[PDB]
Amino acid sequence: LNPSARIMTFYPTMEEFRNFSRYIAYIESQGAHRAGLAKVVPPKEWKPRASYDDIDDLVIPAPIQQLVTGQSGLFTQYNIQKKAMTVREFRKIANSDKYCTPRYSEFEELERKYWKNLTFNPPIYGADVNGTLYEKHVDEWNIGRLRTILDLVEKESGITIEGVNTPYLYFGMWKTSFAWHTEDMDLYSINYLHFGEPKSWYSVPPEHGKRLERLAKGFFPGSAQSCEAFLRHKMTLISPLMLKKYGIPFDKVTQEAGEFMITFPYGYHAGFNHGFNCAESTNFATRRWIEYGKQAVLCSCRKDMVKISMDVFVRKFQPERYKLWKAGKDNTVIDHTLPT
Amino acid sequence: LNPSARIMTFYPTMEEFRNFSRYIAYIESQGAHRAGLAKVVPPKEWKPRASYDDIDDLVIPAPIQQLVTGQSGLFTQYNIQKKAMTVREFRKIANSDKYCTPRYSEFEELERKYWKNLTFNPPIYGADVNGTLYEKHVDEWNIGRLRTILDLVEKESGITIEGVNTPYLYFGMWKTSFAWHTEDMDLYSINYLHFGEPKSWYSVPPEHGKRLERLAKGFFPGSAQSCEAFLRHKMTLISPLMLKKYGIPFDKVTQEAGEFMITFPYGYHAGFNHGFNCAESTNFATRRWIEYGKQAVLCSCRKDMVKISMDVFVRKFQPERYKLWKAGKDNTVIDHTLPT
Ligand SMILES: [Cl-]
Ligand SMILES: [Cl-]
Ligand code: NI
Ligand code: NI
Ligand SMILES: [Zn+2]
Ligand SMILES: [Zn+2]
Repeated sequence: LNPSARIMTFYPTMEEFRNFSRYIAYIESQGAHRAGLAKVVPPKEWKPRASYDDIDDLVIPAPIQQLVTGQSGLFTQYNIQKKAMTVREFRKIANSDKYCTPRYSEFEELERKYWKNLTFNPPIYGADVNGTLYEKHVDEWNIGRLRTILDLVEKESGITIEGVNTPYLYFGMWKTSFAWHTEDMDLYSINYLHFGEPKSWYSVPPEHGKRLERLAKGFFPGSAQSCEAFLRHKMTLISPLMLKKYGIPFDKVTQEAGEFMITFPYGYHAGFNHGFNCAESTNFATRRWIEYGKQAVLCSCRKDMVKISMDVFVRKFQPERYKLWKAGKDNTVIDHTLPT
Repeated sequence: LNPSARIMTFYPTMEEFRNFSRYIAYIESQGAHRAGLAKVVPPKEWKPRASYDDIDDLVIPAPIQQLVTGQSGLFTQYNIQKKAMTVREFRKIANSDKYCTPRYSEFEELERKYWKNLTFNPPIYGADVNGTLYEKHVDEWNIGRLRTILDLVEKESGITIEGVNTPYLYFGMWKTSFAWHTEDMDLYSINYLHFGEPKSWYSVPPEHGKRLERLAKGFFPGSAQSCEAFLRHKMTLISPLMLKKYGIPFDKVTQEAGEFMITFPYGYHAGFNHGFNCAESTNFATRRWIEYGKQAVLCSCRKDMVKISMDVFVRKFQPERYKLWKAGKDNTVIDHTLPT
C-alpha cells in the first residue's frame, strides 16, 4: 500500500473528519505516511473562523529576515531578527513592488524563479508567532486542542514548548523558505493554511531519510562535525535538482488556502511561500511515533533545543519493554512502512 | 597641489613623526586630503609594541558574520552576531582551509576573487573590539592618546564614544569587508595595521562625495527613503567596476603590516582584508574639520547613532561666527581643496 511513496491527498467527509485520531490512522492505513507528507482537504461544511478581517492589528513580535548564501542548488539560511510589526505592516511590505510575487504561468516557472533568486532580495517572514486563528467553538481539527498523546508531556511535567505542544502562526511572503528538516523528536506535524497564496512543499520518504542525512553531511561536513543533527538547525536548503542528481527520492506538493498538510515521523520536508499568507501549525503524537521518539537523534550543539522525556510513553504504551528500555537493552527496529 | 586627487604615501622621519598635529597639517599642505585617504609609513625607529606573542588569550566579545547579498557589483551586508571567541580561536578559523586566502599572483587577481566571491562563504570579523595594542611608553602616533581637539568632547561632557574617542581593534580574515562610508560626524580617522596580511582600501575624493551619495540613492531608493544618511549604516558595497561605469572617481590602495592610513573629513572609503590580521583605529579632529562637522548629514533612522555637539568647537575656534551659527544664519561653504 502506497508502493511508490507518493504524496497522497484526502477528502474526508464531515463524519470522518469529526474523529481526528481515527482519520490519521485511516490515512496511515492507506500508506500516506510512506511519502512523509499528506494533504487533507477538509469538508466544505467546516470553517476554522468566520472571517480574517479583524487581524491587521495582530502583532508579529519577531519577524526575521532570511539571508541565504550559496550556489548551484546548495544553500544556508541565516535569520536576522527585525523589530515588532503588525500584520498590516507585514502585508504592505509583502504586497510592495520589491517583495511581491513575480508574474508567472505554471508553478514549474515560479519554482525555477525561487531557486534562481533565493539569495537575492532577502524577505521578511513573520514566523513563530504564538497564537491561533481558530474560533473557540470549533471541535474538529483544532490545532490548539487535538487531544493526542502529546498532551502527556504537559499533564505530567507542567512543560510548555512553544510551537510543539502549542500553536504557532506563520505570516509569509514571496520566497520565504523553510529548510530541510524533520520535526522535533521526529513527531508528527499539522499545518493549516488559513488564507493567502500557496505554500509549496518537498518531501523525502522516511525510508530514505538516512540517505538525505548522508548527502547533507557530504555537502556540509563542518556543520556535520559540530552537530550530528545539524539539519535540525533548519538552515540548510537543497534544490530538487540536487536531489535527482544524488538519487534521493522526493515528491513535491502545493498547499492552497483552506488545506491541511500532515507530516509524519521522520519525514524530511522543506519548501516556500508563493506570496502573502498565513499558516498555523503544531506538533502531535500517536502511539506509532513512540518508537521514533525513543530513537530520535537530537541536536547536541545548542542548549535551547527540544528534548522530550520518553519515560511516560514507554511506561504506559510499551509496558512489556519498559524495564528493558530503561536498561539500555531495547533494540526495536523501526519499519517505516508499517501503519502500526 | 594634488590636482589629480590620487592617494599619496608619506615617509616621515622620526623628527617629523614626533609631532602628530604638524604632520597631519604637512600632508594636507601637500594636498593628501584631496584623495580622501593617505598612507603614512612610519619611521623604522618606531614600534607600537615589542611583539604580538602574548595575545592569543585576548577575547573578541562580539565577532560578527558577514552575510552579503546581491549581484553585478551591488551588495548589502548584514552582520550576524556570534559568540565570544579568542584570537587563538579566531586565528584557527581564519587559517582553516575553508576560510583562508586563496592562492594568487597579483593583487588584481585577488581583487577579482573578492568580488566574484563575496556572497559565498560568509566570514567572521572580530570587529569593534574595545582596546589597544600600544605599549604605554609610546608617545608618537599613539591611537589611544593623539591629543587632538576631539578631546574636548570628553573634557566638556564626560562622554565616551567607543571607537570614536577611544580605540577599537579589528581582527580580520580573508574577504571580511568594510562598506562605503564616511566617518562619524565626517571626522578624520586613523588606522594602524599591527600585523598579518594586508587590508585593501577604496576612496572617493571628498569633492566627489555627493556624486557617490547620488549614485547610492539611485541603486537603493528604499534605503534612501527611510534614512537620508543610509550609507552610514555601513551595509552598502559597490564594486569599482560600478564606480567606473557611473563615472565616480576613486582610487585604490593596499595597506600592509606596520603602515598607517589616514581618512579625511568626508572621504568615502571601503575595502577588505586579504587574510588574518589586526588593525587598530580611532577618530580624530582638526580645526579644518569643524566646518564639516557643523554640516554633516546624520542618520535619522536609529537612536543608537553618534551625534557630537559642535557648540564647543564653534565657541572657541570660530568665535567671530558663534552667534551667527547659533541663530541659523551661518552659511559657510566648504571648499574641500583648501588645506585650511
Ligand atoms: Cl561545512
Ligand atoms: Cl532599496
Ligand atoms: Ni516542520
Ligand atoms: Ni571608517
Ligand atoms: Zn546542533
Ligand atoms: Zn539611518
